[PDB]
Amino acid sequence: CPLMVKVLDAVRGSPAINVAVHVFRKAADDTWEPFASGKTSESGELHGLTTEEEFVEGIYKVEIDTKSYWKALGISPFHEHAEVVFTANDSGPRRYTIAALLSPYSYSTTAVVTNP
Amino acid sequence: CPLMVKVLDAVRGSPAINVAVHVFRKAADDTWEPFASGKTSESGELHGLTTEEEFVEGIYKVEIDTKSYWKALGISPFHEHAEVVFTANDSGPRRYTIAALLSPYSYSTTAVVTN
Amino acid sequence: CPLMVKVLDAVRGSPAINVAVHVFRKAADDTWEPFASGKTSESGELHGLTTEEEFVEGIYKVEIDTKSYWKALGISPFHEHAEVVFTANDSGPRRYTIAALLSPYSYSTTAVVTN
Amino acid sequence: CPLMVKVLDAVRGSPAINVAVHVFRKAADDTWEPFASGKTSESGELHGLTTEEEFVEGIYKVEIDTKSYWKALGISPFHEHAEVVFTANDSGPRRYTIAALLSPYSYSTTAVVTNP
Ligand SMILES: Oc1c(I)cc(-c2nc3cccc(Cl)c3o2)cc1I
Ligand SMILES: Oc1c(I)cc(-c2nc3cccc(Cl)c3o2)cc1I
Repeated sequence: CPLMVKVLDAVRGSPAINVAVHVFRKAADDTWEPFASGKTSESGELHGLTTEEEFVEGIYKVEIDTKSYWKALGISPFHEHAEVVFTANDSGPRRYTIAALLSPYSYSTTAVVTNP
Repeated sequence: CPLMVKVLDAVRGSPAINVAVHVFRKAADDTWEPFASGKTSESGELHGLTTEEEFVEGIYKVEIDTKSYWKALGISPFHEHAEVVFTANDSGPRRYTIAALLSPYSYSTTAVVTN
Repeated sequence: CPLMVKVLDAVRGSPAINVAVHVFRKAADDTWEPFASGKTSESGELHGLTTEEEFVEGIYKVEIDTKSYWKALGISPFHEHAEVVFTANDSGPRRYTIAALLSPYSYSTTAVVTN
Repeated sequence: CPLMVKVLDAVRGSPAINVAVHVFRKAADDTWEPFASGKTSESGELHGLTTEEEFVEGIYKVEIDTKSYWKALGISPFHEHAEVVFTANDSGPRRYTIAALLSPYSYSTTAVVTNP
């Protein structure tokens, strides 16, 4: 699995479950093309977005639908979404974990990048 | 001043100076139109981006050019930029400060919304 | 003013007001001796804790009473407090700002060290 | 496993390996008593600190030796350590993950708390 996402909730001290995530890849014509999407599991994790073959070099955007998450919990949050934009596989194939820690008016994100 | 940005460096423990910041407002066709930009000051702050009259309700995006900042420091970054996207609302407090704390492979952002 | 503290609330998007803050300096016997304290202001800031003459090199601890803050808001917190422990050094910049961004089950802290 | 720690490095985008961690429990006499210690693995994780039987209610301090970590990487960091202090098992037994994301002049921490 070369691209996985993990989302945590800093209010409840839990995984952030059922969070929608959309991944896009920047095209030759400089638009964002749909790449993959899914929702986080009970563990806050989203696996199985892509494959090593399909996940070629490029600029990727991971959009995490944080606003829907908070509204379902009764909270009107600040952000529309959290977006993580990065170049992938520029130094050969890597495995990427995109982590995000959510609060109503804040988020933090980090990457864990490993060499297969 | 209804919209301020503050950028800090978690590696050096300092303001993040000379970081380019672009603000966009979402148009009716759902594209992003340029709205304001500047470079952070010696204190990591960017003031004067807009005015109360111009900063009407809507969806805005603040894009912070983190990659160029790290590159200037000789350090390999992960992200192309940090994007903060939010709705401006007239119901709440009048002043938005968008703060970002930068590391090469990570950033944290918060909003401080006051009167 | 060589030591400032700023505390922000990641739930409300605001300064964290009326948060108790205690500073301690590590003694030769390795116990913590009280040094300064106060409550954050309406802007989430606490100034005037010490002076340049008093703030000599050594190990200091800044304890932020996060639990009482959340309790006052009716929200169950995880931590008893947030502790920031560091060495003050004369070689570097003169002004330390300890910033903390608070959530019920999480906090982030950074140092901004300037002239 | 009722108490585990995970440490990540926000400079390198990797686990924080070989990080020393000391856990203390507040005694009846209000001192900090040693409870358990270990080091993070290649995955940035520390498991096996304690057992469900031993991990009774109390106030616990997890001290993560961040300064040694950064100095080994050639960096002179701000903090002496990162300390996470919390009451455990007050609403019955729980499993706790203490996560920390490290930078030279900053850290973030969160808890993931689950009911067995
Ligand atoms: O004036 C200030 C403002 I506004 C914000 C910060 C701040 N400290 C942070 C620590 C972690 C994450 C984030 Cl976003 C943070 O923002 C500090 C100062 I000084
Ligand atoms: O398995 C994981 C666990 I548990 C925690 C995180 C985590 N990502 C963070 C980003 C910012 C701040 C903090 Cl404390 C974070 O904690 C990541 C993974 I992968």
